[PDB]
Amino acid sequence: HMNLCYIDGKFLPLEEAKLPVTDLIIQRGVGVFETISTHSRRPLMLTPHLKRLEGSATASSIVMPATLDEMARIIREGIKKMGCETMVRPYITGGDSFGKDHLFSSSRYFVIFAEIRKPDPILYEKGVALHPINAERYLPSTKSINYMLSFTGQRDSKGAYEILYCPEGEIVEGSHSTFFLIKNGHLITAPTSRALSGTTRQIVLELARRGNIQVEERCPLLTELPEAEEAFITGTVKELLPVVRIGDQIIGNGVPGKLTKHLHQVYLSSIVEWLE
Amino acid sequence: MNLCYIDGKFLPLEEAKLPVTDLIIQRGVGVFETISTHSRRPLMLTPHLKRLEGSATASSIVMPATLDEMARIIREGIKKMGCETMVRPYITGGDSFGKDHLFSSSRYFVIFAEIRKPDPILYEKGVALHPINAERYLPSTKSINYMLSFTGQRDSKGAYEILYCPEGEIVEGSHSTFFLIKNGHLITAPTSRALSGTTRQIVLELARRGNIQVEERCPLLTELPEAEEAFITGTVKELLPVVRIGDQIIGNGVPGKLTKHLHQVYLSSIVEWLE
Ligand SMILES: Cc1ncc(COP(=O)(O)O)c(/C=N/OCCC(=O)O)c1O
Ligand SMILES: Cc1ncc(COP(=O)(O)O)c(/C=N/OCCC(=O)O)c1O
Repeated sequence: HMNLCYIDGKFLPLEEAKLPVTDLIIQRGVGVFETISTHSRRPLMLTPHLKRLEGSATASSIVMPATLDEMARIIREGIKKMGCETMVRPYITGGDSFGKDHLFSSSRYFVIFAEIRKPDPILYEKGVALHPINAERYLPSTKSINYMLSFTGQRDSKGAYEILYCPEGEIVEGSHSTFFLIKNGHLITAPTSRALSGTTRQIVLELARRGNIQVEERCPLLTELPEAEEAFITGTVKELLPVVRIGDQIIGNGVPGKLTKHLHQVYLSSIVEWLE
Repeated sequence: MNLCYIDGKFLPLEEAKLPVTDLIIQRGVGVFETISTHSRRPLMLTPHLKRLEGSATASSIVMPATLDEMARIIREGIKKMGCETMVRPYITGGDSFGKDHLFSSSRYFVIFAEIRKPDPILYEKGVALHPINAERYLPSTKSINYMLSFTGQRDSKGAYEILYCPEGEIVEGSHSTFFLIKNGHLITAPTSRALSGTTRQIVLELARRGNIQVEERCPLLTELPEAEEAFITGTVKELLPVVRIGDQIIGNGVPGKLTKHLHQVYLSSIVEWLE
């Protein structure tokens, strides 16, 4: 498919869109972004995503270069020009300078629209492996562009789907995901003081309330995994994706569990409520 | 006026652009070095290009050019600039992370700017650092991620630079190696915890020649009351006295004799490492 980039008021072919090297997103990694996905060409949790983008910008001392309503209009228009199920990434850059006022005042912005690349049906059927590392994301409420550790943390990884941030053996979150453990039919997930306040996570907590599943907002430990029945990771593209192995440790029987499959079926049935 | 070498041409900096497909933009996958000139000659060029390769290799990035071609481009840009120059070669991840867990289509570019040395008055009176409870991830790699060097200054008094003090252990500055001076010894974080700076390496060599003991450990924020001096190093700032860290005044609160001594020896001895 011909992916798009919105930049300087125009929807360009992605492959032609360029950014000035003066921009401190290139020189110094000053940028924030979100990933927004479509179900039936409708963006899922667009407002909650645009609010998290602004909070990422504000937390990084970046003055918003457009209103949330303008970002929303561009996202909607580009989904329509794609004509397909879309992964949408709005990026807010630092721009050319950090002022004497300790603010990035000349921020740039662009929005990448790509055809959605959902996990293959077979990864929902068999589930995935995660590679644990002794590291965490600094300022976890802020989605910056720095995903260097999502990559370098692989390579001694054994074909793992994603890395899992396990600082001092405390499971916090995946490189692109909320992590859920299931122990004696309870959901266990890191509190928002340690993990990004995921849109999927918030929808999962609501489905747990509707289903009468207790949720403990604490960090599961790597040393608890032998006693777990199931595990899964969440995000707007991956939905609920079973996790059957973490490092060398198989999760219960090593195929997706009943409560993971149940919650994924409820998530898909219920999703219309959070589409815009 | 500033130049960027990109795609085989020296462009004015303000005209150079990079495709947004490049993972330096989307995912922070990039490494760089800062090289400075004394007398129109690059300082520690080969050691800098070796550290750039080491940063690339550590980030699973395949070099898009030989060190000899990078050296030739750096020299040519210095000649066009016609002033003392700060040179920054950038290695990007490019468009893809392959099946092979490697960035194989890396781009590169080289920014040439007039050197912006700290004003004489900052060496005379020395500077303040703002300590924060955090450090740089993968510290031996010089990645493009400096986001914490900016966000940390919001509540900073007008301190010159932030200082990474995770759990009260002093590691390094946002743009500098940190040195503490206690009972006439140099104390600086080991290279498992701080960038292997070219200025750091030159200072350790001057310390060996001067018979000054070096302890390669993290100094603690507690210990600053008993310290005599402190200073930060980098290829542009050279040796810059540090007279205050947060609420703690250092020794006499004015630049110390061993800091001024090492700065004079650094400037006298620099000719050895010019290329
Ligand atoms: C560090 C981190 N944690 C958690 C999440 C999950 O947050 P939501 O998606 O639930 O809002 C993300 C999102 N990545 O976005 C990638 C989406 C995906 O690829 O599945 C993330 O980057
Ligand atoms: C985070 C950090 N630590 C330490 C260093 C010190 O390394 P060298 O420079 O001695 O190789 C630097 C380099 N910037 O150098 C910037 C030039 C300056 O402003 O001093 C750096 O960015």
